[PDB]
Amino acid sequence: SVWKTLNKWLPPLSRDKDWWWKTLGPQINTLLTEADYDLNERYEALLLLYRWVVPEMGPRPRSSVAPSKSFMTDDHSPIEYSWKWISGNKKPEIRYAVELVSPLAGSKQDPFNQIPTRNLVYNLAKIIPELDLTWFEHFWHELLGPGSPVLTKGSTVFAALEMLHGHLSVKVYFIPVETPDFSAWHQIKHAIEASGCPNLEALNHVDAYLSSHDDGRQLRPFMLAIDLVEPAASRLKIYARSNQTSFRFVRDVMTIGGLRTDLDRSIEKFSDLWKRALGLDPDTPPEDELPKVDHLTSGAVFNFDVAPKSQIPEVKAYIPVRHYANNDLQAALGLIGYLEDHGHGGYSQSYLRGLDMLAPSGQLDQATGVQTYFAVACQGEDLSLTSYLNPQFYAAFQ
Ligand SMILES: N[C@@H](Cc1c[nH]c2ccccc12)C(=O)O
Repeated sequence: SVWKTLNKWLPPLSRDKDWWWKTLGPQINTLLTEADYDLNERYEALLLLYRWVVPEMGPRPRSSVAPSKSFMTDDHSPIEYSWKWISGNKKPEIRYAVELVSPLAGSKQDPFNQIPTRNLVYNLAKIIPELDLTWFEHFWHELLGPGSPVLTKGSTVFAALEMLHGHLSVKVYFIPVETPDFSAWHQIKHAIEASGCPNLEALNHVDAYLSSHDDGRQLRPFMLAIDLVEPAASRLKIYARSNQTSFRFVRDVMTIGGLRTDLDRSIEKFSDLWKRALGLDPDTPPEDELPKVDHLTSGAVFNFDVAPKSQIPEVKAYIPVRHYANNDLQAALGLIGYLEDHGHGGYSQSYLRGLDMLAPSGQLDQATGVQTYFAVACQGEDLSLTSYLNPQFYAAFQ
């Protein structure tokens, strides 16, 4: 094991850091091994983890009570893994989002725990010269800076590392603090308009859908995600959540009220996957809402990519497995069955072994929580799928 080797020879850590090292290290190493990453990339990922992530994770879990109300996951685990299924039975892409913490979190010097993420981004920029920080600083000052603004989701920023087989990408997520006169969408839209975009036609499409369309008026934007590459090549993901959960609503959102055409085949496959992943009756009417779940992150959630060189925005929908499925094994078998039916499930067993590694001992088939979302994007006539995973440090405290 790469982690066993590194842990054997790297200098020992303090109690808290060692706990994070011996927990996150094996988890990341297992996910990367099952996805067939070469050895050097596993060493690199664990060396980065040991040097720049583990020291900034704060005190180790000691109970089921979390030290913060982090918006990363429902149980406030500050780590979320993701497993992107690549078509053609190619190797999956492993990514992980992290919200680092410091003792200053909550104080006047850092009331919303932003400094650790900024430090991580600059540290990564030192080692990765291809990283561009122009949009990082622009959106940082616009959304979280001294000029920005009561109501908070539990976090305001976090970062993600994407191991794209041979190179590393970094993403940054901003969760604006809302005030009675400055909602999250107002701040995000103003920041994008002030970012120097060549064409803002897709942003206007998203704005018109959100403001005027009956279904689009039911969505509440809350988060913005950018890529730390050249701004012409970076995506602009605008996340929005709604209380409605019927697939008729989900479908209308995927098409942005009919703006996007030629998606009938993809949406049919989406409908099948939605029902299988959630364990719904095959004849469930698309106009029926899902049974009510009352939670901060319940309902249907999406993101709109308003990227340049594309006048029509793209939509990714997230199937909230943790809130509406029966149990993790059932949702996993539905996803894997869909993949098998379309000849895209070469890494299904590897994925199941990863779930077994991540799951709290004896809970896959009786509870939810491990798989947070199944992300679905429509690519022509096929689906692009991603599994998001919560290690559940506190809800499953061992
Ligand atoms: N945990 C928050 C933010 C978040 C993390 N990963 C996500 C993936 C998709 C949508 C939102 C999220 C939520 O569920 O909303």
